[PDB]
Amino acid sequence: SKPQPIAAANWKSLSELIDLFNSTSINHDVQCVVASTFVHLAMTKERLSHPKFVIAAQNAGNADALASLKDFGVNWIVLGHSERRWYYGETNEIVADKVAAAVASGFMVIACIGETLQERESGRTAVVVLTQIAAIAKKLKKADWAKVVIAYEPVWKVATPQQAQEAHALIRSWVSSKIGADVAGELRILYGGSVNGKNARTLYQQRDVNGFLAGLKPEFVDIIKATQ
Repeated sequence: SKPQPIAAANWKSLSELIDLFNSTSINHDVQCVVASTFVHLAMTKERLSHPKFVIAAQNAGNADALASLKDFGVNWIVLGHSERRWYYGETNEIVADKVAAAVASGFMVIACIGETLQERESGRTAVVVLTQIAAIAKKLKKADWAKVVIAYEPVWKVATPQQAQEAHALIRSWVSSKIGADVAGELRILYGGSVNGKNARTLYQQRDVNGFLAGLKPEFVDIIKATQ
């Protein structure tokens, strides 16, 4: 019914955290991901050895830099996370372009979308979120969607499970309509706010939730276990 879940931790202590993740027996099917800054990438890669985990880069937008990461053995990347948009100035189209370059360079990509508090209050959740994803889809081919993962982050405190499902359902309906129902069915849509052990498990029960993009904290263990 659901595709393979993903549990991803986004860096923004570390040694002790890696030791914990390494000692953790994971008894179900789930791709774990640790996303890391450049300066911490080499340490994480040498210390993290759990075979159900992969290392991810963050925010690379240059082709040579993409090439070096691959050559170094990094195959995943996270792009378009909320602060890149609201602080750093990365427009829908800048994020779209980074996503397409990463795909052409042989990356699996977690691409982030989400609306602000004011967008949500004024009832513009759907137009904003779907405008973000349309910008990404414009630079991809259908076959590229095998390499893409979507994280929904409510930039506005956890979303109720119903609030989170509404937003996930809206995304999957647009993907099914615009890209194909085969693509929609296989796509991982991760929940990107909010998450602790307890609420994670409850959120995972929703029909259109396929995992989490969460913080690099000890509680990540519990969010991995929540993906069933």
